[PDB]
Amino acid sequence: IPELRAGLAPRDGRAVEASFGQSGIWLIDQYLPNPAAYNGPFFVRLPFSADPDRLHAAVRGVLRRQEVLRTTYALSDGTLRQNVSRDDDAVVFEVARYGDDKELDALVHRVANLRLDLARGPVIAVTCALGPANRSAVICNIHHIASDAASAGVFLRELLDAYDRLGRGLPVEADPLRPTYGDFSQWYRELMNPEALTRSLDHFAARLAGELPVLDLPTDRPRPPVKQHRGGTLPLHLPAAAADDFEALARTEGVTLFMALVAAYAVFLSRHTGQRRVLIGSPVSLRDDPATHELIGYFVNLVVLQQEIDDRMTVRDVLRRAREEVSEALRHKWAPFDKVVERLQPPRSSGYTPLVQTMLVLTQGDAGRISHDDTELRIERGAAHGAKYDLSLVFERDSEGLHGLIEYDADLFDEPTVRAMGDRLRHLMEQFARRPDAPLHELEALGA
Ligand SMILES: [K+]
Ligand SMILES: [K+]
Ligand code: NA
Ligand code: NA
Ligand code: NA
Ligand code: NA
Ligand code: NA
Ligand code: NA
Ligand code: NA
Repeated sequence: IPELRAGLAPRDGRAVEASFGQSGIWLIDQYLPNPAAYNGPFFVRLPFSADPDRLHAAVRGVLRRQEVLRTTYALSDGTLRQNVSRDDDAVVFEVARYGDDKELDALVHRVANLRLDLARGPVIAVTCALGPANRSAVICNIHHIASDAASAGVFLRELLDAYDRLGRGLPVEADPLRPTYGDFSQWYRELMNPEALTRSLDHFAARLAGELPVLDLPTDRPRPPVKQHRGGTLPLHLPAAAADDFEALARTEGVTLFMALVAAYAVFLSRHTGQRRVLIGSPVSLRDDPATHELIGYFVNLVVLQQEIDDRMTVRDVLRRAREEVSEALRHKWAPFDKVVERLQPPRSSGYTPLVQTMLVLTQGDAGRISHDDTELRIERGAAHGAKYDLSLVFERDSEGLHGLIEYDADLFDEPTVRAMGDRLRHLMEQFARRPDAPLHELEALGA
């Protein structure tokens, strides 16, 4: 994997082709809601009362430092291009007030429900929310084509740095030595040369050959002819003790926390659906190179994980099988998801996604929190989304430990059905940590 370098893309004004990820997203763009919440609009509670004029000036400084925020998109001769403008004020901005969490969440909903224009911009919105004494919040929506979950922490770190510099009368300008998203886009095209691309597409095409299962969860409603894009969320409420034993389980069995979550979720899906084979999508970060860690952009590729489950496997068996599947997938993680779909030529339907109908995410680092000025600031996500998937399981591990959230499609589910699912999943995860040797058929269902 070659290092990413600044200037790989022409610095002479010519528009770089959109990245593989961006191309996939632009082709989907209707005026639909954000497809998921975990990578969508976000806010941060600040322990001071931000000055609005200086905060707006700080935002302009972030636009100057983050070229993807100044990028719009257009087809030119059959190629989707990244057109970069010099307008550092291309942001949907407002100053508003809140006196309690309800009023703050109302401001969050207004930002979160914006439908930003990829051809004309802006591709970012920021609200400076002024709260009760010494409290304020920054609310932000960066279009999916221009961001990923980690971009939220990158944005806030850059914003707060700029706010502080401006306060001190210091300049806030682009770092010419940092690579751009345009540089990354060209680097990725060079990495996916014809041989390398064919090799990774060949891998998934073999792994995922034949008649793939379509997730068959019990639902409260049949899938409707007209999808309404109405996403819900519900906390998993995984006890802190079990969450800690689950992390210990992963460590002692020699798998990553993500591998163990994949395994537990696959057993949950297999039980609920009745299906032996289950497919789980996961958005894998492409920020391997430290040169990408301070950039806003779409540095993710969706991979498909296939698991087979039966009730004579042990907890340990399914952890080890998750380890093998995840290990092999991550080796081939640069093969763009939409090209995998194209190779597999799935039978696609309106409403249900290609290849995968559910996802599992583990939120880490800049997607969940930052430190600024020796203060830990949590990145909080809005709850509105378009329910691209039937269900998404979004996990995060903080100091109190690991916690989870279920993003779900309200076209299919009433909330008490999702609460029941979440109860069964957390129960399974607690059993995993207690009985790693047990055959799955000995892990009794909740309420037996
Ligand atoms: K519709
Ligand atoms: K980062
Ligand atoms: Na916060
Ligand atoms: Na707002
Ligand atoms: Na609720
Ligand atoms: Na079923
Ligand atoms: Na990322
Ligand atoms: Na078997
Ligand atoms: Na893609």
